[PDB]
Amino acid sequence: TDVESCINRLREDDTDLKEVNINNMKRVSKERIRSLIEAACNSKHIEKFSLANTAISDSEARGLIELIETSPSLRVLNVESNFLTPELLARLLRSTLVTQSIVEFKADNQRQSVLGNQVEMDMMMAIEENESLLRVGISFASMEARHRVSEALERNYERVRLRRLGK
Repeated sequence: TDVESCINRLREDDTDLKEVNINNMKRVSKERIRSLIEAACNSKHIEKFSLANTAISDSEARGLIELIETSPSLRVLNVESNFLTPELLARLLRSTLVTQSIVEFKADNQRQSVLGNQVEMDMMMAIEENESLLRVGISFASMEARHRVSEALERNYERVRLRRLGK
C-alpha cells in the first residue's frame, strides 16, 4: 500500500478510495500513521480501514476517536494485534455510537489481552446500544458481557436481514 498516496487522496476526499489497508506495515513512521488517520477524517467515502499488526500504541491510535465519531461511511475498522490498551479500546467502541456507520470492529490479540471488569462493562453497554455492529472482535471474560454482546449482535443481524427482505 502507498501510505503517502492514501494520505493525499483521503485529505482530498477521494470518491474512489474506499479501502485503506496497511496491515503488517510496521516500517511506517508513527507520524505518518498519525497523519493517515487524520487524513481519513476528511473522507466521506472510506469504507474499510485496517491497521492490523502495525505495532501501533495508544499514542498513534488516539486519532481514531475523531475518525470514528466523524465518519458516516466507515464500515470496517481493524486494529487487532497491536499495543492498544483496554481503556482506549473501550473509548473507540463507545465512539461508534455517534454515527454508527461501523458494522465490523476488530481489535483482538493486543499485547495487553486482559480488559478488566470496568472495560468489559463499558463495552457491553456501548455495544448493546449500537444498532449497526454485526461483528466485534473482542474476547470477553465476563459471562454477562459475552451474553449481552452476542444478543445485541444477533439482534442487529436480524435488523439487517429484515430490512433486506423489505421488513
